[PDB]
Amino acid sequence: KVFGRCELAAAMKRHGLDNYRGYSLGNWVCAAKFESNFNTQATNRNTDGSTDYGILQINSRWWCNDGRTPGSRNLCNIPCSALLSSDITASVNCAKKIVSDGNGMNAWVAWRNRCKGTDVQAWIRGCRL
Ligand SMILES: [Cl-]
Ligand code: NA
Repeated sequence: KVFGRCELAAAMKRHGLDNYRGYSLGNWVCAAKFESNFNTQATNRNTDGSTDYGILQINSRWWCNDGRTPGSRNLCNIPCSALLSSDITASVNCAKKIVSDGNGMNAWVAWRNRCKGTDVQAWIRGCRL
């Protein structure tokens, strides 16, 4: 599914991401925009042979099992395919473990390069929440 901007903001707020570990809703919407273009079915292969999955491009090296990333961990205890669903629940629950691990949202390269230190409130402007 390809989410609209306000539609995704509303789904993320319902799932407890607004100000989760101090990150306002704008931060999560901006990250999803530059990571996946709001497409739950986005996949991208890394040079090390791991793969990034879903709306927040969660990496098979640490977070999910895809059966083809030898010697990787499965720290969210899910198949990577569960992260491609039109229901964002699994992506959201795994994202909360990632942002809690000590590096905050710096775990998402596109957040660090394209969202951090910008006016992120602009991403939720005009939405009914
Ligand atoms: Cl932080
Ligand atoms: Na893995």
